[PDB]
Amino acid sequence: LNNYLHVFYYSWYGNPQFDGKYIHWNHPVLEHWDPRIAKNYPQGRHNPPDDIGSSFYPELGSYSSRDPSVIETHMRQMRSASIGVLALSWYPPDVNDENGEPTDNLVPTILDKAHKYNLKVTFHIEPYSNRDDQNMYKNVKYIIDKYGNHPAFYRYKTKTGNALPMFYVYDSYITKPEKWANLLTTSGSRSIRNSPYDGLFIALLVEEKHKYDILQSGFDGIYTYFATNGFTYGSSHQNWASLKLFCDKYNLIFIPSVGPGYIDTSIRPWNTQNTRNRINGKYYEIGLSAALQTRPSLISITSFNEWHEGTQIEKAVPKRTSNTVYLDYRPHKPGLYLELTRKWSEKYSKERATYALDR
Ligand SMILES: OC[C@H]1CNC[C@@H](O[C@H]2O[C@H](CO)[C@@H](O)[C@H](O)[C@H]2O)[C@@H]1O
Ligand SMILES: [Mg+2]
Repeated sequence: LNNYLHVFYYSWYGNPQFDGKYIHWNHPVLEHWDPRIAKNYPQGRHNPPDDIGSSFYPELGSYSSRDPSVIETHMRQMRSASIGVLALSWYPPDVNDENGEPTDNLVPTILDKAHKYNLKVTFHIEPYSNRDDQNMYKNVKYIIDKYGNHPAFYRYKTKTGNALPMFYVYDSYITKPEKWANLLTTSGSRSIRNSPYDGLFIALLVEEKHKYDILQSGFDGIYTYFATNGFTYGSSHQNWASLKLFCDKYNLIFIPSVGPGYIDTSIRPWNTQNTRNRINGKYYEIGLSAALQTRPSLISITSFNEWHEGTQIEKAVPKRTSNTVYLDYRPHKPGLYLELTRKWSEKYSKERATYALDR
């Protein structure tokens, strides 16, 4: 199991039988800012199980994230990909993404099932409304108190024998560096540094200039998230050498995010510019190759199951309806991306075993 390979995991899917209603599979078509443009594209909620908010179709169907057999299947697939860690998309209790329901209540179950398969769970902190240094303090404290003692709780284990929680902070750049500094510099007014609630906070870098904001904020690392090559400075693998150099100079953990492709036009039908064909696995292999070449401390995978954005490595199957041919992994198997991940994970694990100064 590669504990240096993390995958972004989503637990926001629901269906009538486990949740009382569809959740996320019935995603609305997101309106283009200009309504003159939006009126020429599809509108309304998708109607599962045959019409879902994805360009692909899952082997598990329009599944529920709180179905314990669904959680087991996922853990199996990640383990067989030899991914050691899932970075769980997280909103505070009673809070949710704008298209979903609360998910914190499911964390205990996900941890238990992760333990069953010797996987670890870290936290991908989403941009909840009014998120700032003060409530981040409370949420970090909450996460660590509530889940820190579970044996599947992820800690980056340094060779010195210390073990640090990790937090990926999505759209971290929305909050000012001076506000982050309160929480993440040693002498910040509400510093968690050197406290029992200390950890490794990874910031999202979009634009090159965010490098400098990230330093000022006191983050421990950077990740790039987006699966589309060319969409941002960070998501363009041609810039990963430079980010790596920068991170080395400033003692930051560089965590490139690699995806198998991208397509979100079932919910953002205006966003065809960012669509990337999977090329039967070659897009993913180029991404993985590009990441390995930088010799990174960790690699993140976008994503296990972000089905809306077509970045999932979860098993997908052919499906055709009266008006739709879903994308799929033909001519390969539903497990193609799991198998390609296992291949490159083993490469990474071997090569990473020769990075160390002590050899
Ligand atoms: O986890 C970080 C990031 C990944 N991309 C999707 C982001 O959520 C947003 O978009 C999805 C659809 O792709 C919506 O369902 C969510 O409501 C929205 O917040 C997510 O934050
Ligand atoms: Mg060091």
